[PDB]
Amino acid sequence: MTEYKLVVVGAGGVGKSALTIQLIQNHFVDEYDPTIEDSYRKQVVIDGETCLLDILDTAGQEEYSAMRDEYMRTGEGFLCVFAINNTKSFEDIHQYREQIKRVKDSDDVPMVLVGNKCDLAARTVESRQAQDLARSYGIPYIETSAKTRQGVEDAFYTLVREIRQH
Amino acid sequence: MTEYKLVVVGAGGVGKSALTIQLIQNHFVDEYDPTIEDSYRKQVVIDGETCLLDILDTAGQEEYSAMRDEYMRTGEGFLCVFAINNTKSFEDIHQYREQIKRVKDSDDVPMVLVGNKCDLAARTVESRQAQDLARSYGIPYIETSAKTRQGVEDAFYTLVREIRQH
Amino acid sequence: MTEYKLVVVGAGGVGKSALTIQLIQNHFVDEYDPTIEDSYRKQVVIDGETCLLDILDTAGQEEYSAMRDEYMRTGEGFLCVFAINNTKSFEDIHQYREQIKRVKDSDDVPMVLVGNKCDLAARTVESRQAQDLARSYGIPYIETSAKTRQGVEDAFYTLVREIRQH
Amino acid sequence: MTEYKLVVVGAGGVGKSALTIQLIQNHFVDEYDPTIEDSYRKQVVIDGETCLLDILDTAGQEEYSAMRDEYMRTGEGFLCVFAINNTKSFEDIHQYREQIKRVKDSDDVPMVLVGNKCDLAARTVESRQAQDLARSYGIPYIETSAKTRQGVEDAFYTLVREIRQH
Amino acid sequence: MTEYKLVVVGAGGVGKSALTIQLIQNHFVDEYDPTIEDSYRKQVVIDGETCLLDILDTAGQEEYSAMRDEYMRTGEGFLCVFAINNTKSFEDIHQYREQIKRVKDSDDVPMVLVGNKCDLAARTVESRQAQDLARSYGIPYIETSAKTRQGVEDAFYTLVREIRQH
Amino acid sequence: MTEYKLVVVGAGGVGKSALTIQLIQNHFVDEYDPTIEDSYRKQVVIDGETCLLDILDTAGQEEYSAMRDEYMRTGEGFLCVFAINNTKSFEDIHQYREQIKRVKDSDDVPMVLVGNKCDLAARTVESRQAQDLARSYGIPYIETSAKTRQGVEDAFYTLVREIRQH
Ligand SMILES: Nc1nc2c(ncn2[C@@H]2O[C@H](COP(=O)(O)OP(=O)(O)NP(=O)(O)O)[C@@H](O)[C@H]2O)c(=O)[nH]1
Ligand SMILES: Nc1nc2c(ncn2[C@@H]2O[C@H](COP(=O)(O)OP(=O)(O)NP(=O)(O)O)[C@@H](O)[C@H]2O)c(=O)[nH]1
Ligand SMILES: Nc1nc2c(ncn2[C@@H]2O[C@H](COP(=O)(O)OP(=O)(O)NP(=O)(O)O)[C@@H](O)[C@H]2O)c(=O)[nH]1
Ligand SMILES: Nc1nc2c(ncn2[C@@H]2O[C@H](COP(=O)(O)OP(=O)(O)NP(=O)(O)O)[C@@H](O)[C@H]2O)c(=O)[nH]1
Ligand SMILES: Nc1nc2c(ncn2[C@@H]2O[C@H](COP(=O)(O)OP(=O)(O)NP(=O)(O)O)[C@@H](O)[C@H]2O)c(=O)[nH]1
Ligand SMILES: Nc1nc2c(ncn2[C@@H]2O[C@H](COP(=O)(O)OP(=O)(O)NP(=O)(O)O)[C@@H](O)[C@H]2O)c(=O)[nH]1
Ligand SMILES: [Ca+2]
Ligand SMILES: [Ca+2]
Ligand SMILES: [Ca+2]
Ligand SMILES: [Ca+2]
Ligand SMILES: [Ca+2]
Ligand SMILES: [Ca+2]
Ligand SMILES: [Ca+2]
Ligand SMILES: [Ca+2]
Ligand SMILES: [Ca+2]
Ligand SMILES: [Mg+2]
Ligand SMILES: [Mg+2]
Ligand SMILES: [Mg+2]
Ligand SMILES: [Mg+2]
Ligand SMILES: [Mg+2]
Ligand SMILES: [Mg+2]
Ligand SMILES: [Mg+2]
Ligand SMILES: [Mg+2]
Ligand SMILES: [Mg+2]
Ligand SMILES: [Mg+2]
Ligand SMILES: [Mg+2]
Ligand SMILES: [Mg+2]
Repeated sequence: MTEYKLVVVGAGGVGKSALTIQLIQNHFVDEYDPTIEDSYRKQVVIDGETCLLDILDTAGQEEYSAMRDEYMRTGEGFLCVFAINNTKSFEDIHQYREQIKRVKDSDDVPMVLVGNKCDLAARTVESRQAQDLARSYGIPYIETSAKTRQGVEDAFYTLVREIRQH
Repeated sequence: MTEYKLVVVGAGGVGKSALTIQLIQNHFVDEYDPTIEDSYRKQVVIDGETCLLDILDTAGQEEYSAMRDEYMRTGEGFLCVFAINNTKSFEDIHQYREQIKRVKDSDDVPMVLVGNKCDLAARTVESRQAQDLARSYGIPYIETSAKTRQGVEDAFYTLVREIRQH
Repeated sequence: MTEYKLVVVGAGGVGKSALTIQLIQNHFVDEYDPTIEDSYRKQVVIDGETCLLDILDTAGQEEYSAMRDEYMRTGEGFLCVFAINNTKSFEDIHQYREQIKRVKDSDDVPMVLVGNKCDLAARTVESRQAQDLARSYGIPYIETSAKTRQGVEDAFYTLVREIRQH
Repeated sequence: MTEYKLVVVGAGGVGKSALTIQLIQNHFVDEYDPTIEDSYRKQVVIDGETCLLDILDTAGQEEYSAMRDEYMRTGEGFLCVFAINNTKSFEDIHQYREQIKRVKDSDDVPMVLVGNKCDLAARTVESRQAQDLARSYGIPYIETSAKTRQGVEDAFYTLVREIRQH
Repeated sequence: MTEYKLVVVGAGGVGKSALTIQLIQNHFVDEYDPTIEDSYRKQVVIDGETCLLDILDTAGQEEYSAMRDEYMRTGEGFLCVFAINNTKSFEDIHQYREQIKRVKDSDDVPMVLVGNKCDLAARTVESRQAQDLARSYGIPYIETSAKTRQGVEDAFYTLVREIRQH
Repeated sequence: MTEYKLVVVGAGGVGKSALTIQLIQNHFVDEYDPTIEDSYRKQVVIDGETCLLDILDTAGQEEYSAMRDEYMRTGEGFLCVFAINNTKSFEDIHQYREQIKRVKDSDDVPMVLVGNKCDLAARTVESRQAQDLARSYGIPYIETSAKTRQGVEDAFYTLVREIRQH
């Protein structure tokens, strides 16, 4: 059984925890409790391979972000999450990518760009803009909703498929 | 490092998930999303011993309870949870204990009786009544609030201390 | 290398130990020493797979049967043995199956029904009667002689082949 | 948990198997079935240490002795067994010790000399004669009966205590 | 058995390989063959603890230094080596420390400053100057000669003792 | 990942260490420092299989040869090395083969005969003479130079290919 260590990063409130909990526990967390550092483990079959996902759900609030770098350092692949109704969270992605490069000491780290909250209509980040950012990084862009489950499995399983290309 | 497998059982809505999430993630879940079967892992030091807790959070809703027995079978100790404002959940404890005895094939299984929601004032189960039930089973009774954290560490760590007496 | 944990159960004197010793050590035990709980381990190739058999030989005498359930609980597949010259041992099978279901908490446990001592002529259980019992359980019936080796490998290897269908 | 690999060697018929079976299974084998190569495993507490004994019961009959050296090579300590009513088996000990030295490539191998069948009265090897042989090898001499259990635990546990001095 | 991963870094020609080979193989390498990336493993008892040292001997020549950072990243403690007859190698230490901080993402990494070639008399780095540098980093300074063995065990074992304080 | 334990034996000065260091570290050791007992480990892909080579470089000088047999005992395959400009080292091979047979207690041990220093012209052992010796042992003969790298990978990888035929 193969183990994949995935790390979910991005600004406070973008839905990192809700995405992870939807994937692992199959329900939507409606309330907002800021995360420090939480981990989840689940055995799943992905493309015919039985494997063990260890998912680290990290803090996006600056106040709660103590030692986040020590956690990010352990990851094999990163979901870089912004919310499509939060322009600042999209602009912040650059800084999370720089932190990832820093903690892995590599310019070649498996990553997927995720635009979450796609069930909401106050979109300020258009798909094409995010596609362009992801293209500049050489990674896929996927839209998700932790509320409806749209794209959730695809985002996480795509990250595993990116780690496998590394 | 020693591993302890703990299983949290009890009627729907009594606060099994909220207790587990408060212990592992240090926040209170205010909303009610019924659980199927979720697991959590955390390394903690308990009485000077570094150990790994694997906590299984089980379904209390009959509808979601498919295969709960297959999960309970793996446990080394059980938190049997009722809510102090839910007389039926207290009366139900007998049936959870019988299920535990069934799946472990033993009359001697480490267990703690937990009266949760002790922050609420619509108490219908008095402390002495629960103490008496626990005494009949030869186990401790502890009151908790997942909301205020009262008793939460004590309940889980007491269960580890009971497993160590086995 | 795959490990299969096999458990041999059945009434006192039916030949559980003699079957196990013939398989593992290639000789026939002529004397009768009642078993408490013995274990055997052997690496064998079964259908091209190298694997490790752990065989638990259990007590059939009521007097020696203390804690048999604790041993049966660990098994992945069960040989349920009666002797073809012992009608009572055949009638007892029902009770061993019920115990297996109890300790595994499943109605779907890999099992093979074994009619031992087929080298003897005081047959009181006819093949068709045992075939019918096994059919009702959804399992194979195989006749063996620990004395001549007839059916011995087939019985144990069939049990492995049943575990593989589970 | 510490593992000790013990090997039992000596002439055909001296009681190697009966000693091993008495230790592991707590009964006396009255019949004589010559051994090829059999192994037994048991967890036991010896002087407060929980450990795993792997006991190899070897062939003493020349006819069955094919590849015995390949088995002896793996052992950490050896019980060198003769029978007190079989002078030839005592005279043969020299050759088993030479084989042990050969397969371990050492003149310093943990060993115990065992005079078995001490329940029988046709003694042709007197205690003092065996004590002298053991003294020349720098090892203990212990008398045993697989039939009455006299000395059986002492012989095997003494061998573990000799391995611990190595 | 505890494993310590040690990494030896410093300018080309300062004696990293000679130090490591003297420790592990007990001879002095007189010739100069520039290293790419070599590893050594040895079980040793240090202060009563049996442990496994994995020592990574890295390139100091810029030409051979491809991917050195990927190797340094794995280390638990670093020997930062300069030669006492090579002022430039001492001035270079700052840059190796910065690289270590970079690859470990920490300002608190176990390290020892080593002034090698102390058997030579063309000293251009005085002890006090190196002591001052080490003091500024909060680490020990030790002088060594790979040729005479002076200080060699002390340097490596001191690094283990620093890792144990971390 | 498969592990192969290789042991390099032969007379003092024939180039055992130089061969091993050329394979593992890709440089030529020009000086002569007699070996006691050194070990090297490297992960390599051989015929599409990722594996771990553990190479034991042994003493050829009689003075340094204490306990060489204890080291040789652990090996899965042996490189038996002589130098093509050292007739005595070739005549000595017989004795190393006898020692190998002794420590492995087998007449069937994976081995390759290696004629090293083939870059030198003072040849006193002709290829055909060594081919004949190897033929009598049922093993390959390969010529090497640790100085030029000729045959070095072939010798070690051939030994792995011989172990795989065992
Ligand atoms: N409509 C909608 N709301 C969402 C979605 N994902 C998250 N939310 C909501 O957004 C809020 C924040 O979600 P959360 O997952 O806690 O965010 P986070 O990124 O983990 N925050 P932090 O970094 O502070 O831990 C919650 O109220 C949650 O319900 C989504 O896809 N759609
Ligand atoms: N005031 C208060 N509310 C609590 C406490 N524990 C849980 N609750 C609330 O009770 C509801 C049910 O909690 P939850 O933990 O989901 O219950 P559960 O036992 O896991 N239910 P299920 O068996 O269906 O999974 C939630 O609204 C939660 O906030 C507590 O200690 N105090
Ligand atoms: N003729 C014949 N005798 C057999 C056969 N199998 C066992 N026996 C004999 O039946 C007796 C009991 O055998 P044994 O294997 O000890 O039975 P068991 O089922 O292990 N008994 P227990 O439950 O008390 O341990 C012995 O005398 C043995 O030789 C067989 O196939 N044929
Ligand atoms: N009276 C008595 N008989 C014994 C004792 N130990 C063994 N025997 C008997 O001696 C015979 C041979 O015993 P066994 O253990 O098979 O000998 P072995 O050394 O294992 N023989 P092999 O080398 O051929 O496998 C059996 O009949 C057994 O009952 C003992 O302590 N006392
Ligand atoms: N006198 C003396 N010479 C030394 C000492 N240590 C190393 N040398 C010599 O200095 C030269 C370089 O040594 P080496 O260990 O190869 O250096 P390095 O730091 O590993 N070099 P690189 O970074 O290129 O691999 C060799 O000629 C070696 O003998 C020492 O303590 N004293
Ligand atoms: N020209 C040449 N010299 C070689 C070759 N292999 C080794 N040498 C030289 O021969 C000497 C001895 O080499 P070394 O590898 O130390 O031999 P060894 O067999 O390991 N000796 P020991 O048994 O004492 O450890 C060194 O000077 C080395 O450079 C080779 O292929 N060609
Ligand atoms: Ca919800
Ligand atoms: Ca970094
Ligand atoms: Ca909350
Ligand atoms: Ca017999
Ligand atoms: Ca049961
Ligand atoms: Ca008997
Ligand atoms: Ca030998
Ligand atoms: Ca030298
Ligand atoms: Ca060189
Ligand atoms: Mg969060
Ligand atoms: Mg816009
Ligand atoms: Mg729940
Ligand atoms: Mg009341
Ligand atoms: Mg039996
Ligand atoms: Mg009838
Ligand atoms: Mg025997
Ligand atoms: Mg006499
Ligand atoms: Mg070097
Ligand atoms: Mg100066
Ligand atoms: Mg050498
Ligand atoms: Mg000639």
